[PDB]
Amino acid sequence: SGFRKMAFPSGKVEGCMVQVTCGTTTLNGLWLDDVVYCPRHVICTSEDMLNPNYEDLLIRKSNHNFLVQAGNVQLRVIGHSMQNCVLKLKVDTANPKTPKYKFVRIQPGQTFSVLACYNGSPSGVYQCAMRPNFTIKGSFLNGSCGSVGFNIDYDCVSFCYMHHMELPTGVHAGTDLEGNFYGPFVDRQTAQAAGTDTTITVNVLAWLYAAVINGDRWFLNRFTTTLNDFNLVAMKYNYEPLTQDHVDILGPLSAQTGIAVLDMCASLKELLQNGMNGRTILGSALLEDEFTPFDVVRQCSGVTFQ
Amino acid sequence: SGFRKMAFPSGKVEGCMVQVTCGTTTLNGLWLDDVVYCPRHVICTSEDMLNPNYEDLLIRKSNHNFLVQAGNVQLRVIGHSMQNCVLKLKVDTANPKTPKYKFVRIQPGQTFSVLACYNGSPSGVYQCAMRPNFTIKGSFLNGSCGSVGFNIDYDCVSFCYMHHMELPTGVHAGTDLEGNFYGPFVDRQTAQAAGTDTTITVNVLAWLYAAVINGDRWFLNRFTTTLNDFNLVAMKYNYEPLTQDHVDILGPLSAQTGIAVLDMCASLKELLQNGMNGRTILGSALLEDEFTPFDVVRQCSGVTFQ
Ligand SMILES: *CC(=O)[C@H](C[C@@H]1CCNC1=O)NC(=O)[C@H](CC1CCCCC1)NC(=O)[C@@H](NC(=O)OCc1ccccc1)[C@@H](C)OC(C)(C)C
Ligand SMILES: *CC(=O)[C@H](C[C@@H]1CCNC1=O)NC(=O)[C@H](CC1CCCCC1)NC(=O)[C@@H](NC(=O)OCc1ccccc1)[C@@H](C)OC(C)(C)C
Repeated sequence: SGFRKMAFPSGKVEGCMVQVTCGTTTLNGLWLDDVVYCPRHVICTSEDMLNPNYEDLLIRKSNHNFLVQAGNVQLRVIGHSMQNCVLKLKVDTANPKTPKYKFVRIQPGQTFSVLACYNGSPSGVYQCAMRPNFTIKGSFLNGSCGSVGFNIDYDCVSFCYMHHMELPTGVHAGTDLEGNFYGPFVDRQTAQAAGTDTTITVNVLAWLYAAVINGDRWFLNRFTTTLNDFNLVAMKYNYEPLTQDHVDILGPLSAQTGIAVLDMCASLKELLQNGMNGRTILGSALLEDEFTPFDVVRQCSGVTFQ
Repeated sequence: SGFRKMAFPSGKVEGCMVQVTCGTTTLNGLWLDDVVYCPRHVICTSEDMLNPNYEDLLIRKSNHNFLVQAGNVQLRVIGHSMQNCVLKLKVDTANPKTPKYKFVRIQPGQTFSVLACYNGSPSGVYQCAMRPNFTIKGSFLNGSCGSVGFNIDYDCVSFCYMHHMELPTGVHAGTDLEGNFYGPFVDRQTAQAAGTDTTITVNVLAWLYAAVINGDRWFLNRFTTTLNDFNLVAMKYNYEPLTQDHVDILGPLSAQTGIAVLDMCASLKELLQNGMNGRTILGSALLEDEFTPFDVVRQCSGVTFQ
């Protein structure tokens, strides 16, 4: 029993974090085999951030311009290349702590753990979702760029996020591990803004199932609804449209609790129309949307990693 | 910017988790140097749980009755002893991954990270507080006992919790790493209940300071209050009394934001008396009480560990 915003164990990723210094700029890097991945704006100076041409900035650098430190050990850079907005520093030593891993670009709505890091040293771990507007609501200070987001499946670390910048509303923007930003953002310090966000409907529904699995039924009702009539109310409350795909994904949770997906939708509709009336669900007074259907099954059933 | 319920990086503790099997009972253990710590009820059978005498149960066991597995490696038990409600299995191999560590018994109100584990394999990490009634609101399934709670200071892991049982309200009870339960609970399956809980006042105040550090001021007011007049309203809303000690602890946060502690108390009083009126604080529609003053400073300033 109980339900918490749970992150994956972070040890496999802690063994990969390093410090990268070039010029006056220091940030975090990810050391896998003999390559260190980090944000390309590490080559920018205090006047290079307004509108840089990174190809032209990179051709002017030598390998010895990059200081890479793993613990109290200098790593030696023997090559470099730019891929999109990430820089790849080839070093002469393979990381002995390299886990099994993949690079994956996730869809909005999916969740991951963030290992926040400063100067190559892990600071803390928390769970995030990619919002529909391709920002993440993180917790990041100066010097956190290069920290990564990840999922773990059995023994394999699927890296999905590298942190780059903060936007004026206090939300955060970054790339996949191949240097492609999530969303329309670019790595220069010109005016950019998040864009309007929406609530991740399928996730709110998964979390209502988590509540039922854990003992709450107070929000259920005897009604049902059709997908279209649901989506009509969802649109009004700035919720994402629920697709037939989302319905099928909620299949296992529906079958374990015996509440049909559209019946749970009728419950959400009533919660949206009437509020929660001073009641809470799983310790929350808001409809929570940063648990996927997979997250709920994982935590309400006990899946481990090795 | 941003504020998240952040756990400590869990790698140092993942390297210590093991599986302990005796009879038909399997749970998690903590391997530090050449000792494995685990809950003593691992020696209980399906009819030993009603009212066991553990001393009498333990004298009847031999070393070879205990199967300890670290990864795919059998560890050999060469001795055993009971300390309060924890069993200490001396094994012939020191754990090479033993971090620097301490065993500490924490006060109600303090927070820690929990590495939830099944069969010696980490499942996830989340942040918890010791509630005033000496339970924790965890996320735990069958087979999670022996999972530990911890804090990290620089390089040192301060272990403070080992999980033992769930209580009928869905909250959780366990011991410090020397086998002493938090609260009045005992490790047998007779009727026990949590006892009424209260809100951790000093922590709610620390979290209001986190909100101000991060940009919100909407809940502030021009009023002040005295400690006694505050505590008079706090008592009505089932809040813990705020002591002069709590006031001093909130000193750094008060000085960094320029809001006197008693002025922030006057703000909390108004929030308690009037509710939040459909507004949120740091993404929450409830007054959050599982961040200590230390937690806020750590996350709003960037303290790392190595
Ligand atoms: C890499 C890092 O460690 C930091 C981490 C951020 C600082 C505070 N929280 C963070 O997540 N990243 C930066 O400071 C980053 C620097 C690079 C250098 C140039 C190429 C990309 C950014 N800058 C920002 O995050 C910056 N955001 C920003 O400029 O957004 C575009 C913009 C510009 C003007 C108006 C609107 C939008 C931050 C520091 O600036 C604000 C004011 C948005 C917080
Ligand atoms: C060690 C474990 O892996 C599990 C973990 C719990 C199971 C579900 N969530 C958990 O945190 N621990 C137990 O199952 C534990 C077994 C030991 C064996 C005897 C010595 C101490 C307990 N049992 C419980 O947690 C049990 N709680 C319980 O008996 O509380 C006392 C009580 C008895 C009767 C009435 C009221 C209170 C759970 C499994 O039983 C309830 C119904 C309270 C969930």
